[PDB]
Amino acid sequence: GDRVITTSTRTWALPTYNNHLYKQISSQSGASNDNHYFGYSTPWGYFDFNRFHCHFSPRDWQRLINNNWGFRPKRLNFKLFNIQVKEVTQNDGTTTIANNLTSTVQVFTDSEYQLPYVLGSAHQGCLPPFPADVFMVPQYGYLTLNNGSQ
Amino acid sequence: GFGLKHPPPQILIKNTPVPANPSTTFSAAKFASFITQYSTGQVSVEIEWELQKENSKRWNPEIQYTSNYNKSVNVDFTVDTNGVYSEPRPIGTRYLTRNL
Amino acid sequence: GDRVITTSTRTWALPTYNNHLYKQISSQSGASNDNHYFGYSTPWGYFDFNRFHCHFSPRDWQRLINNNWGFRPKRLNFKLFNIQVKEVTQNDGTTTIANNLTSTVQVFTDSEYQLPYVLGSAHQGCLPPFPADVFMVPQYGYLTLNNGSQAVGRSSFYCLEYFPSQMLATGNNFTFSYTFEDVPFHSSYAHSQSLDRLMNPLIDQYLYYLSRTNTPSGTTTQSRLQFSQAGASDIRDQSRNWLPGPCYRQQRVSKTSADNNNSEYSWTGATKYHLNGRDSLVNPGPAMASHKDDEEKFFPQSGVLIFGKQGSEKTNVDIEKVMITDEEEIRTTNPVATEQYGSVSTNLQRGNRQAATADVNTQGVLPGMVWQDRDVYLQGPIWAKIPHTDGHFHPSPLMGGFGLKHPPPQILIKNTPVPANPSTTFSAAKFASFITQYSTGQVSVEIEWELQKENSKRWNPEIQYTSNYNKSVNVDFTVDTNGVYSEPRPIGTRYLTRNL
Amino acid sequence: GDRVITTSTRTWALPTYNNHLYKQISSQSGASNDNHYFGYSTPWGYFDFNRFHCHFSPRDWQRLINNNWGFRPKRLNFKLFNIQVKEVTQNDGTTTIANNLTSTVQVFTDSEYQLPYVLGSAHQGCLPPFPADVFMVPQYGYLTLNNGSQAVGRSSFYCLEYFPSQMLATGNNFTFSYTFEDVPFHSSYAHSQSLDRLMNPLIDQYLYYLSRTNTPSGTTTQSRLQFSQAGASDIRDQSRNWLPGPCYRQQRVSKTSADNNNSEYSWTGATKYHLNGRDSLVNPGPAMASHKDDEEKFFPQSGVLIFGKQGSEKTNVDIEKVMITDEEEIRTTNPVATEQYGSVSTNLQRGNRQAATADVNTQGVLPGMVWQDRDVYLQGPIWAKIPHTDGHFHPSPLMGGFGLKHPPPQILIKNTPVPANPSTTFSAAKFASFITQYSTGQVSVEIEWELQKENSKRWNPEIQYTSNYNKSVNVDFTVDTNGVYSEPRPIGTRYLTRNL
Repeated sequence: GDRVITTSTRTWALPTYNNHLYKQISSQSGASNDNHYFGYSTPWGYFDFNRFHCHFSPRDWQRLINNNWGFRPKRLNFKLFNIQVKEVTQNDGTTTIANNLTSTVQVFTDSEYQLPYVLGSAHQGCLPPFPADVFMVPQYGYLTLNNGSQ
Repeated sequence: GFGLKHPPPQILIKNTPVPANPSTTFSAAKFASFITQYSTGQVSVEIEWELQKENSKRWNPEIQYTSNYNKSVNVDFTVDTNGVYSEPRPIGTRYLTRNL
Repeated sequence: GDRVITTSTRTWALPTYNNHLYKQISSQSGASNDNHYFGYSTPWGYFDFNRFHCHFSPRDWQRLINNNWGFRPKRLNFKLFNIQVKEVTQNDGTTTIANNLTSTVQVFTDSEYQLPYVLGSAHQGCLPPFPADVFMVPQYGYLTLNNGSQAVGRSSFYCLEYFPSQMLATGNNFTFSYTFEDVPFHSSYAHSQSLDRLMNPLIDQYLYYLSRTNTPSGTTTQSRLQFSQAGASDIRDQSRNWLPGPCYRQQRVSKTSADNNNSEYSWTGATKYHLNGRDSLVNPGPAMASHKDDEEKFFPQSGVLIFGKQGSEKTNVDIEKVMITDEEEIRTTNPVATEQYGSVSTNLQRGNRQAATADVNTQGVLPGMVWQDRDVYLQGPIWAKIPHTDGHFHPSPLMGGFGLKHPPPQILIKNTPVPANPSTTFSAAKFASFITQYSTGQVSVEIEWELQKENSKRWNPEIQYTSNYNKSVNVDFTVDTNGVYSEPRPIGTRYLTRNL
Repeated sequence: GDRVITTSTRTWALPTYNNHLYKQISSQSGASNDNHYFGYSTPWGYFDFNRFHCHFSPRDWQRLINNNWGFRPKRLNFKLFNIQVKEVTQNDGTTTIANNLTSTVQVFTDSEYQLPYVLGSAHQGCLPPFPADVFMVPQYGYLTLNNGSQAVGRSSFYCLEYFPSQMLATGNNFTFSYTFEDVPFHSSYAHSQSLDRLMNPLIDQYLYYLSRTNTPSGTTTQSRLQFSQAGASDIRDQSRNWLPGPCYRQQRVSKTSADNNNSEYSWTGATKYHLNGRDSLVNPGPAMASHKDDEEKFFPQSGVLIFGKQGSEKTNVDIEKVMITDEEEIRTTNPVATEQYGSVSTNLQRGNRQAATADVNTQGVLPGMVWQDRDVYLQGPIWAKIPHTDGHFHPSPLMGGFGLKHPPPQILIKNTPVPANPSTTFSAAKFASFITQYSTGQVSVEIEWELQKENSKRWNPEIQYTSNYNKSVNVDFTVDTNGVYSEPRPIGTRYLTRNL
């Protein structure tokens, strides 16, 4: 009554990123002095749910706008299900997807924010608006100080 | 949105690299080959919102947000006939009126 | 949270009615045999709060429409304050109002309904829309059986003074809490899907309607009878479980003056039920759908209760000064008022004679038949008294609102007559003179509504009721610069959507 | 003893529907204004068990018809077994089915009926009659309001994925026990005596119908009005308490191709209700009696739900390949569909003008009126959802079965989409590729029926339902030598006799 709880459940696919190896990435050095970035690309993917339309169906959003003067997000609960690791063996043109029970995926949560946060910048890759869709996890990377490309 | 000193920690996920057919003899260099693979499925996230209830004693009927009566080929926010969900317009968060 | 309580407080003025004496009142005997009334006029006034806009501010009404699917009025609490009796002494042109503490006004409440109820007929004199106004109590009267102007034999007149009543002086007040016994939740939801389409396209039924009665052979049509199976290709022939609601057909009339015929059909063409030898127009109708989809101009001659924009004389008024309601939300489960309910086979096939079919203009109830009741507008009455009879069907009244076997008793109020300067010598005749006086002030009524909360899991943003962005000289529902409150348009009670 | 429990277990296969993505689906805009649908197609499948022949083996059905007068479905228990998800990898022409333990299918149950119900419309895809068969789950879709092909404003689409649903992997199973809230016992009995004869011959009534209006005098007919007393001599004029059930008249059509007219009246001549500006055939009808006694050839164009013999194409099929039901058991309390309900006096007598009478083609309900509902055939649906509306009359649906305010929630099942080989670099667009897969096996549903035991003290041996002595190439209800189960004829639910 006083509080609304919005549960959303989406299917995701995490590809292998950067061939399992870090890379620094830089400007092409044709860019103007105003745009240069030295930061690194990372094999890790992350989940960005910070959109509204992720959580609220347009109805529940409508229902949320005009019936009350304000809202704040008290509590967050988050979990993954049914992780399954497909291993593709590509010979000739045959994709030949195959599943294996042994291989594992490893998930890390920040707790204390050691890493650069890299959200709220409104990057794509958020959980898609409409729940029937399945989304590709987004790449993770970050930038640091730079003088030109260096 | 909401400025947060402590924001929800972004979780980072990576599928564990599985090497592919190591050479019989030993080699010190790291593996340049791997089993190409990906993992998938089922993120579930829910957030518990507070709501400050509206009590507005104005006599005048207040503005709301509503879809139009007019018929159309595709309803706003309705998935198109090809299966592509669509959002026609952004929805501002404030349609209510409160005396300053 | 689950229930909303609306308190309204209005100031009233009760004049002296009929010089403190009953009168019968009749037709002028120039009227047609169809309109005659024998009933009585009564010194008593009564309070009619049965309007919606009495209780709900347009906001709270808006807030009530589109946040929930239904509401019913559980509990009623009612009381008067600050009764004060002014006694006017009129000499020359001077009005010379004067107040007196002694004189009393006497209030009577029905409890058991001995008297004719005389509400829910949507008479004027209800508590005004806008609380700043002060309203004149309305007169009380009632009608009985009549043959022409004369009263036949069964006409009873019930003389309200005889009933026990508690008198009220200045500094007295009285409450009575009345509880609505029950009623189904009014339906605040329009349906998302019409009866004719209840069924998914992708799975065709297992039944066979007749598709082709004939087949070509030698260029002459053979009589071979064929069947086919209902599916998404042809939905019209698909079998369905249910039938649309009843239909009592009315006459269409277009808001555009060019389309309507030029003649007076107003009485003749209109639909009417003919009772006790005197025909009566059916104004409210039988809860029919107002207009066929994609029209919004044609409306049934009767059947749409028509509220006037204020400042409109009662004698004759052009289309622009009255606001006409729309039933379009009902097009799903109920036939269009004007459109015929359907077609029915008159005769039987034979080698000699071709089949024929006659339209059914008016259809009663059949089993397995559903209908959605008329909406309750902000200006429409909230209840009506179910007349006490040995039998009735689906008591929800036509005008709108909640049928009640026991409705809130209309309280009747009369200021006590005070005789003026009796002659010194005795006289047997009753007094022909009185102190001219009236009493006034402070009715407070509040009703406790149930609300059936809306949970609609549709993904699509639902229709609401909202005022327009556009600037205007005067805001809708805003009091005009001369101090005259105004309501631009009626507010239907169902803007929400609920799957049938 | 008092109650029978029917357990059925069938194997199912759920294909991937609509490539895991919603689509709206519309008419092709060549269709007539009467048939248009805007509704949506959905990736979810659902289970429709509402048929009778799903639950009852023809024997247990036979055993159920003629040993007792009525039955209602108290309790429902429903569960799935042995869900296994096959993932097909198609290269060259090789199908190369392969199984995986990880992938899951997700099942949703309504509980509260948020979604459009979309059952009881007698769609195909029900659990097949004969348990050895394995059936393809049926697609799920629904329709909403439409103006032509376009969606108007109130059309809602409800996106089933959003609802909380429990996912199922291989080695999981789920039950939900659902209890039918209530319903009157279905009437399994035909009546032993028709309404028109309720009365013993030997004792003539004390009332007087008019016998002769005229009398001979001078060879000219005198106007002297006479009376006579109803008795066994003339039963037609005898007064009776009750009236036959409602009548909505339909068109007769004869199974003999020579009698029927040669022309296409199929759409035009047939009876139809005309709603929201688009007319709709009334296929099922208003539970009318099928054919006048001693006919058994004429049958109403609509009004008799017609099951097809299997192996019949849906596009067009000749009379022989469909089995047509008979309502003849209802001739007692309900008028013949084709026969007009009666006659009604149009005008009034006068010395100048003779009396006249016009037939009433369609009669609504009147007080003191009884009607017997349509029987439930072995192939007919057991329930239908009473549409939620402010009012309805005698909810027993036309198609057949039990009207339920709360019907068993249709469960919706969809196999979880598994994306296929995501591109290495990131892309914001949703996946256009998937692993093609389907899940399968083992639905088990059982429903607990009440039975109203038959005690009929009649001395005469009562009619039962029985197979014929005569030898045949294939026994009725026996699987054919090619492995194709077959049902020869529909089985009416009432062969028992009970005095009215």
